[PDB]
Amino acid sequence: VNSFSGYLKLTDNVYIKNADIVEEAKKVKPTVVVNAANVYLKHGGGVAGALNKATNNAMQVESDDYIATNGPLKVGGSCVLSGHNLAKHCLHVVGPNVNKGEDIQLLKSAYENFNQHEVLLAPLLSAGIFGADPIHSLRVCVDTVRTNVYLAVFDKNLYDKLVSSFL
Ligand SMILES: O=C(Nc1ccc(C(=O)N[C@@H]2c3cccc(O)c3C[C@@H]2C(=O)O)cc1)NC1CC1
Repeated sequence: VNSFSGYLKLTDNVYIKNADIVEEAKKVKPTVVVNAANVYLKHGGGVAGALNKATNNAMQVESDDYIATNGPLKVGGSCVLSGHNLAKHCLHVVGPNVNKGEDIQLLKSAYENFNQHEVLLAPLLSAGIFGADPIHSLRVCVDTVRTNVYLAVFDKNLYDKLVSSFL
């Protein structure tokens, strides 16, 4: 049993809710919150901008030190950093950004990072300002992630359509 409340069971291991990932993280304090990161860990907008703002920019400060030491991530890759006031850890995962012309096939590799964690609070990878189809992202999630994932969806109208179109 875990403390994720009001989620909708989609499969054995994937659950979904119309909710602000910032609020879910603050309420649940999950072991892992997933950030929709880019390879430079520049948390300017979308989920990343919102999570970083909620940490009062501490996420960005930590991220800048990480990049200065290690260099950029790979598209499809990830790193584990602090969850600050949101979670124990933040798993920064880089889905392909279609608005930058990146290969959508890398979306499955991006979701494979979730399998290294037994339970996660997460956004749909490559959705929103990343420019991929959220219905496609949900399908790849369900077909790739085997650990227990709680997906928070900011947009109410998108949530309604993700539920009604899910196979
Ligand atoms: O600012 C915040 N939260 C905050 C939460 C999510 C987002 C965000 O970018 N959502 C995206 C969106 C929007 C529309 C369609 C989409 O496919 C997507 C994908 C993605 C998502 O839903 O995962 C931005 C901000 N909270 C402060 C306290 C009030």
